[PDB]
Amino acid sequence: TLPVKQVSLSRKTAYGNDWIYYSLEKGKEVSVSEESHAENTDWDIAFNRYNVRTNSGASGKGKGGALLTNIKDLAACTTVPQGTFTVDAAYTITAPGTGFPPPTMESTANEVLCKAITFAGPPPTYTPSDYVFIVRTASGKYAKLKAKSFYDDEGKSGIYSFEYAIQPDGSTNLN
Repeated sequence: TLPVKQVSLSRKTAYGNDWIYYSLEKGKEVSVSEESHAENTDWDIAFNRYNVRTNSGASGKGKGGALLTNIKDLAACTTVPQGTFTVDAAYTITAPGTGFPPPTMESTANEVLCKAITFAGPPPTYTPSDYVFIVRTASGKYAKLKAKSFYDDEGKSGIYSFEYAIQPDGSTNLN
């Protein structure tokens, strides 16, 4: 069976285009300039608050994308289900600065993975999806991924946690 990696991002992001770039293939945060991200295949997924990009569509030149499954157990996801992968397109994010309602800006992100964590409040509550997502990497490999938490170890919000397994052989076999 493929190994399952637990990931907690290294920091909370600012609002605006402060993205943490991650290689699912290599299992690490990667240095990727915001200026050049859309011409850079060193990243598979990227996080700004609980917004998520793939290396696809409006976000990048890769073969990336995402698919929501109706499977809840990562272990029970053994293959990529039938369905069209969603690629990245224009997405509204919180922008830097004072004011309520908060200032926003047009960015790019993935409609499927942006729902991997949902907010309700008060009190401020960040809820990971029960579901497995398929993530397609910049090279087009298939991974199975779940959101875990938006809370640090004190229970304060800002840190995106997830778990995934990646099939390095390029197949849709995710056992």
